[PDB]
Amino acid sequence: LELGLRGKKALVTGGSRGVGRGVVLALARAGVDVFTCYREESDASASLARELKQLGGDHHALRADLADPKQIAELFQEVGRRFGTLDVVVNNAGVISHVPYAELPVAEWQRIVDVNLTGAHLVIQHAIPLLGDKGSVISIGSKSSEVGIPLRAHYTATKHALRGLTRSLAKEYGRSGLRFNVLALGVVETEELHALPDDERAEMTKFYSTKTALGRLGTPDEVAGAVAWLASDLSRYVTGATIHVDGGIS
Amino acid sequence: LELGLRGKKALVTGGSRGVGRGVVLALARAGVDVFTCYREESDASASLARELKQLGGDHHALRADLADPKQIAELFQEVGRRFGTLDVVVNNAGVISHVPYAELPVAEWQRIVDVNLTGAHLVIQHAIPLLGDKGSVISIGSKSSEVGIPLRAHYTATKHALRGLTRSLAKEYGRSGLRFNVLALGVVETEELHALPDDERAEMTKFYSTKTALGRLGTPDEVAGAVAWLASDLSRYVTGATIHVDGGIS
Amino acid sequence: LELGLRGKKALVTGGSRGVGRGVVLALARAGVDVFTCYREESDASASLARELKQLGGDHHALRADLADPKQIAELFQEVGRRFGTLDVVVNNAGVISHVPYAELPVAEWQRIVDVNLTGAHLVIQHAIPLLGDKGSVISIGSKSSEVGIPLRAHYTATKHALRGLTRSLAKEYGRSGLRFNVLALGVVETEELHALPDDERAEMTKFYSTKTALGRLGTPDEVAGAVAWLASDLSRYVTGATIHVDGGIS
Amino acid sequence: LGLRGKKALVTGGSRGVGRGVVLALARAGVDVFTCYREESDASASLARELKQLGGDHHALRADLADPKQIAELFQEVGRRFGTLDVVVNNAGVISHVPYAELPVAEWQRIVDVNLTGAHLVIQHAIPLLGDKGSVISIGSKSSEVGIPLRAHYTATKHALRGLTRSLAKEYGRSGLRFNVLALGVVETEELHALPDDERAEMTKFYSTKTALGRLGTPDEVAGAVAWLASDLSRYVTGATIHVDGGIS
Ligand SMILES: NC(=O)C1=CN([C@@H]2O[C@H](COP(=O)(O)OP(=O)(O)OC[C@H]3O[C@@H](n4cnc5c(N)ncnc54)[C@H](OP(=O)(O)O)[C@@H]3O)[C@@H](O)[C@H]2O)C=CC1
Ligand SMILES: NC(=O)C1=CN([C@@H]2O[C@H](COP(=O)(O)OP(=O)(O)OC[C@H]3O[C@@H](n4cnc5c(N)ncnc54)[C@H](OP(=O)(O)O)[C@@H]3O)[C@@H](O)[C@H]2O)C=CC1
Ligand SMILES: NC(=O)C1=CN([C@@H]2O[C@H](COP(=O)(O)OP(=O)(O)OC[C@H]3O[C@@H](n4cnc5c(N)ncnc54)[C@H](OP(=O)(O)O)[C@@H]3O)[C@@H](O)[C@H]2O)C=CC1
Ligand SMILES: NC(=O)C1=CN([C@@H]2O[C@H](COP(=O)(O)OP(=O)(O)OC[C@H]3O[C@@H](n4cnc5c(N)ncnc54)[C@H](OP(=O)(O)O)[C@@H]3O)[C@@H](O)[C@H]2O)C=CC1
Repeated sequence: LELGLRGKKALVTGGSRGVGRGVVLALARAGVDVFTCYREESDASASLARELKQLGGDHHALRADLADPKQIAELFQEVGRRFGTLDVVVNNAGVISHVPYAELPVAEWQRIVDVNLTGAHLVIQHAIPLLGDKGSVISIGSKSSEVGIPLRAHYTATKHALRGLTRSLAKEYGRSGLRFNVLALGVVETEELHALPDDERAEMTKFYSTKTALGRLGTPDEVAGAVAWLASDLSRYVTGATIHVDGGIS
Repeated sequence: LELGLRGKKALVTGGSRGVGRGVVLALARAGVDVFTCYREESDASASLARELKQLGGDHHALRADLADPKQIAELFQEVGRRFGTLDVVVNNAGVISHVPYAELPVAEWQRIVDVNLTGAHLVIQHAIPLLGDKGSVISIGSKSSEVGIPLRAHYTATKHALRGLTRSLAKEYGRSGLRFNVLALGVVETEELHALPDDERAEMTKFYSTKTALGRLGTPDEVAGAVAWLASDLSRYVTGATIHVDGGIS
Repeated sequence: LELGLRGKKALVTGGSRGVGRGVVLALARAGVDVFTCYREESDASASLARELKQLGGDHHALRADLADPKQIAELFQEVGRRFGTLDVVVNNAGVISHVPYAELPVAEWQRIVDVNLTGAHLVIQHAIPLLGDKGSVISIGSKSSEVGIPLRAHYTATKHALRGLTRSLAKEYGRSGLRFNVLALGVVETEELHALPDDERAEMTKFYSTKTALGRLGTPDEVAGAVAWLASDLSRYVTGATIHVDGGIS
Repeated sequence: LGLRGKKALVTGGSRGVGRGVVLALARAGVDVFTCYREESDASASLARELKQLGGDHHALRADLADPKQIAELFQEVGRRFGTLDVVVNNAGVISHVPYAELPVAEWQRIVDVNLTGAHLVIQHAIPLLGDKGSVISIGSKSSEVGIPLRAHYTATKHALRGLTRSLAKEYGRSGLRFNVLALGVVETEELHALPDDERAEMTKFYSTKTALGRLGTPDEVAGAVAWLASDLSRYVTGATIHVDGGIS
């Protein structure tokens, strides 16, 4: 009963902020070699590279717009050279916006589809040759895609699509040693929430807290505990599953 | 009471063959004015066109590739012209292919997403103004997106995305009197199966029958029974739901 | 096309109040012969009886405590003697209470299990011979058994148990012509909602109304629209399903 | 994972899934209390490996169909452990009976053990879990699928999810988490005691339905129990975790 992660190689999309950042740092502290990407150079990406260097291990953070297939194929050329193999993939990169559905432009629909759904598919497709004969693929889904949220049907559409992708991939590749699962998250504190001043903050927090069974929002490190279990052989009979990490929300 | 469908106006995408043909014809015979579409001109679209005008009522069948956003806008100006209003929309048009996932070309991924997911989204977005203050939107999903099927991860991804779209649209427009639901179909005999030689047809017929509770495959008219119910005021408190019409299949 | 319920024979448990009363009256006014039961005589049982005898058809309302298996057997001696056959069964009788779980007496747990689960099972088992070779069994479930409600875990346990019973019965009897489904209800207006002082008619109606997509509570007649569909041949390919009639709640 | 030193109760630990979970938790340094219905080779040999491992483990008889014996079981758990960190509702029974021929007493036995027994175990365990604790009930993927001749079994296994969801809502702010592990098909002694012929056929039959091409083992179940027992899952409650090899 040991996670046994030290020495594994992971790819985590969207590691500069939020959930992806916490997963990257927690996997790295546990001795996983982490490859991550981000869309745009920023102080968050720069501080990310700084912590990865501060820690021991063979970590890499490259810019790659998942809306762009050329940049995804380039990311994986770098992954194939620096790592050569993979044990874990975490599809975490995603975008959201609130547009009244009737006003949602076709281009904003297309962007959210390109990043959240087509981006995840291309990442997985490029990762399959690197995963070899054994590997664990983890996609970050959303509890909200079962509940429904006004002004985000495009987001809930893409997040729910990940579950159907995952279920079929679990069937197609299970006998080859690849496992595919979804983590359905509740509401997780991120820097964008702590960048809000107290009023439009301690009002979101209690609005969502009452919705939960635990009475609090999640953190990126709690998500990482579940990623760690799915990365490990303690979950070797788990595939095609949607694991809720949501505090029992609604 | 009664279905009370007579005189309503419905739009059914992909009405020339298979499930959609069954739904169009059954709704027409019940006195619903049906507007349908199809991708290319064919013997099926021609024969469908003849049958609808020989039936009573004001029906229309137009060519429109849902992979093309401009043809959807065109289709809907023709709908707003000829009908002026809608009571029912049925997103039935869909495509499928069986490709090893590692070999799935990006353009084919994009084709199945363009038709099954983005096309459905554009049809609903264009329909909302025409549905007004009461309306019923029905999207055709699939039991298989919960089960997983090898070589169709792109198909089960798009079909599962329809449920996530539907749930949020139901929350968003529910107080406007608009309802959104998904019909998750099992296996339905279509022309494409009675056109295979005797028993590769009977072999898959038995293969799929053994998985059902009922011991048989579904028919397009059985789907029509569920569309009829969702179009009707007998389902006026039903929204955001996935209704299985699948014979109890696994 | 049409529902075709005229002439069918139905059994509806718990028909004197609320959802059950609404289903009994709607089926009776549709020309179905309705046999119903209730636990004690009240203003409600008497008005139901009077209200039935004023409608065409052969209807019966008898008392039977579903917690007592001997009274269930007795009930079905009466159904066999007055009806001889059944086309439709609706397991609607159910009880609920709000008790802190640590304080829940063993006997109160036993009560709601005996009525909501063991009672429904015995009703179905007695009904199977009377349903013959064609028949539709409909059990009343609850959306809340997916959500969770404090002080009602015994209730949600039994309501969720009905889905598991139904799924297996659909597999076991589908090839014999019997269909089994659950209707999962949201919050429905009943007499018990109308008997509170407006001290909470309503805070409660706003509290539950805001959780729905439609912005209102359900009514018993809206439930009857779904019962009507499931009793009908329009749903002949629907079995083993959980049908949500909940206004898109949570 | 940080499991060493915790105290756990696992019902039905003498055979099958429960035995694997008991032994795996014990070998991780968890003090394990378990129970079983009949004294047998399995319970005696179980007691011999638990004393060979060291640690403070206990195996008592308690028929979970009898509320009195559940009370007595929790008297002894309260006295030897004083508190609990983990509860695993694992004890369960099944039978394959044509539904029309199912005797009321057999319906009642399946309900008493699989649903009411689990409820009583949880209700008695809540005082002992105190301010922090993790409750895990063993459910079944088959209760979503439906299986002929066992509707009574799938009824009770599905009931556990409705119970769990409400208990998670009720007790989450008190520090208690409630989750369900829905199992697929798991290899037990029960299957390896069948002749090569019928066993080979059953193995192929269920394997074809899984994504992984094999049946599960009790140790694979224990890996999920271990995660739900640990603070790595401290934001997981009210969830149904499938440990089923992707079975249909
Ligand atoms: N409560 C929550 O936060 C919930 C989150 N989720 C999901 O978790 C995941 C991460 O959530 P969260 O941390 O809150 O999101 P954030 O907005 O905080 O960060 C998202 C990360 O994804 C990267 N990203 C966005 N677009 C791209 C792109 N085209 N290419 C490469 N990287 C990109 C970002 O990089 P960059 O800095 O360059 O912009 C960023 O690092 C998402 O998939 C989300 O849907 C699920 C339900 C609830
Ligand atoms: N067993 C089954 O039948 C299953 C079906 N479904 C779903 O049912 C729906 C219809 O299924 P089915 O009848 O089997 O499919 P069919 O192959 O029989 O074709 C259905 C219709 O969709 C039209 N279509 C395809 N692409 C387009 C497009 N770009 N624009 C407009 N119309 C298009 C087709 O037009 P054209 O004739 O011009 O090619 C045709 O009229 C699909 O959405 C499917 O996912 C769900 C589960 C199982
Ligand atoms: N209304 C809602 O918001 C919800 C409804 N449901 C379910 O719908 C069904 C309808 O319940 P509802 O109308 O709301 O509640 P009510 O209390 O208003 O009516 C319940 C009926 O059950 C009758 N009955 C017959 N035998 C028994 C027996 N042994 N024990 C108890 N009742 C018996 C009762 O008769 P008597 O008059 O003698 O008491 C009564 O008529 C229930 O099963 C409920 O769980 C599910 C979720 C939400
Ligand atoms: N493929 C599988 O094995 C699956 C198993 N499950 C669930 O896993 C759990 C155990 O399954 P499995 O290992 O296969 O079954 P087993 O028969 O192998 O073991 C059952 C264990 O529970 C004990 N037990 C049964 N009834 C009682 C009772 N009244 N009181 C105390 N102990 C009792 C038994 O004790 P005793 O030795 O005295 O009989 C035994 O130790 C069950 O909950 C089952 O529903 C779920 C899905 C699939």
